[PDB]
Amino acid sequence: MYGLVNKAIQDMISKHHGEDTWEAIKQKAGLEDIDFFVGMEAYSDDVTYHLVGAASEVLGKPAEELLIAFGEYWVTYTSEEGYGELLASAGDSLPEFMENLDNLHARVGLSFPQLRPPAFECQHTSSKSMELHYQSTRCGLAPMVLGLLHGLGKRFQTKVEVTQTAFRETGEDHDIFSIKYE
Ligand SMILES: O=C(O)CCCCN(CCc1ccccc1OCc1ccc(CCc2ccccc2)cc1)Cc1ccc(C(=O)O)cc1
Repeated sequence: MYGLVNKAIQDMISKHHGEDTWEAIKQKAGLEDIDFFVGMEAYSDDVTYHLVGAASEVLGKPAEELLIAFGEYWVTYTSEEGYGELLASAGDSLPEFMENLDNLHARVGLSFPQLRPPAFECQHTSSKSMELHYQSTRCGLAPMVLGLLHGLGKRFQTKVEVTQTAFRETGEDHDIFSIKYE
């Protein structure tokens, strides 16, 4: 993924657990060679996976737990590192934000040609609920989506419940979430 993702992981871990832990996690992933991540440079996804994998081992938490937390961090981090207005441009509510997400990524992609954005499809079951279909070129990031959604709830001062109803790992086509929200 683009380096901003890896920069955000670094930032999250460094801030919550200190530099020495991050330096240890960086070493285990086998990325001691990389002196800093370049935010607008495309990396192999394995770099992200290896950082999550190594942080799971070093912190003694599951990777998925870390994905949830990172998903929550991402929404705040990007608002502060040059993406606040773009985020604002996608709306003042969770359902609106999700409807706008495919277009928000179209904007990013002009800038960044190797972007592999996920596809989202909303189906509004009420004015307080929706089912969300999540489709991706990447495997195992559903837990991050769960965090992202909870990041958005926090951003819009909204109570959000998210449950995954279908997983790519029970054989299903794509991930599907059920969402209820204030
Ligand atoms: O892949 C999967 O399954 C999904 C993994 C989730 C990754 N994630 C989900 C976005 C998202 C989802 C839900 C809610 C809020 C969200 O945040 C909105 C938002 C804000 C800011 C930016 C700046 C991007 C940028 C990238 C590079 C340079 C500058 C700017 C992007 C998006 C974004 C992402 C997608 C593809 C790539 C890539 O392909 O690398 C890298 C990152």
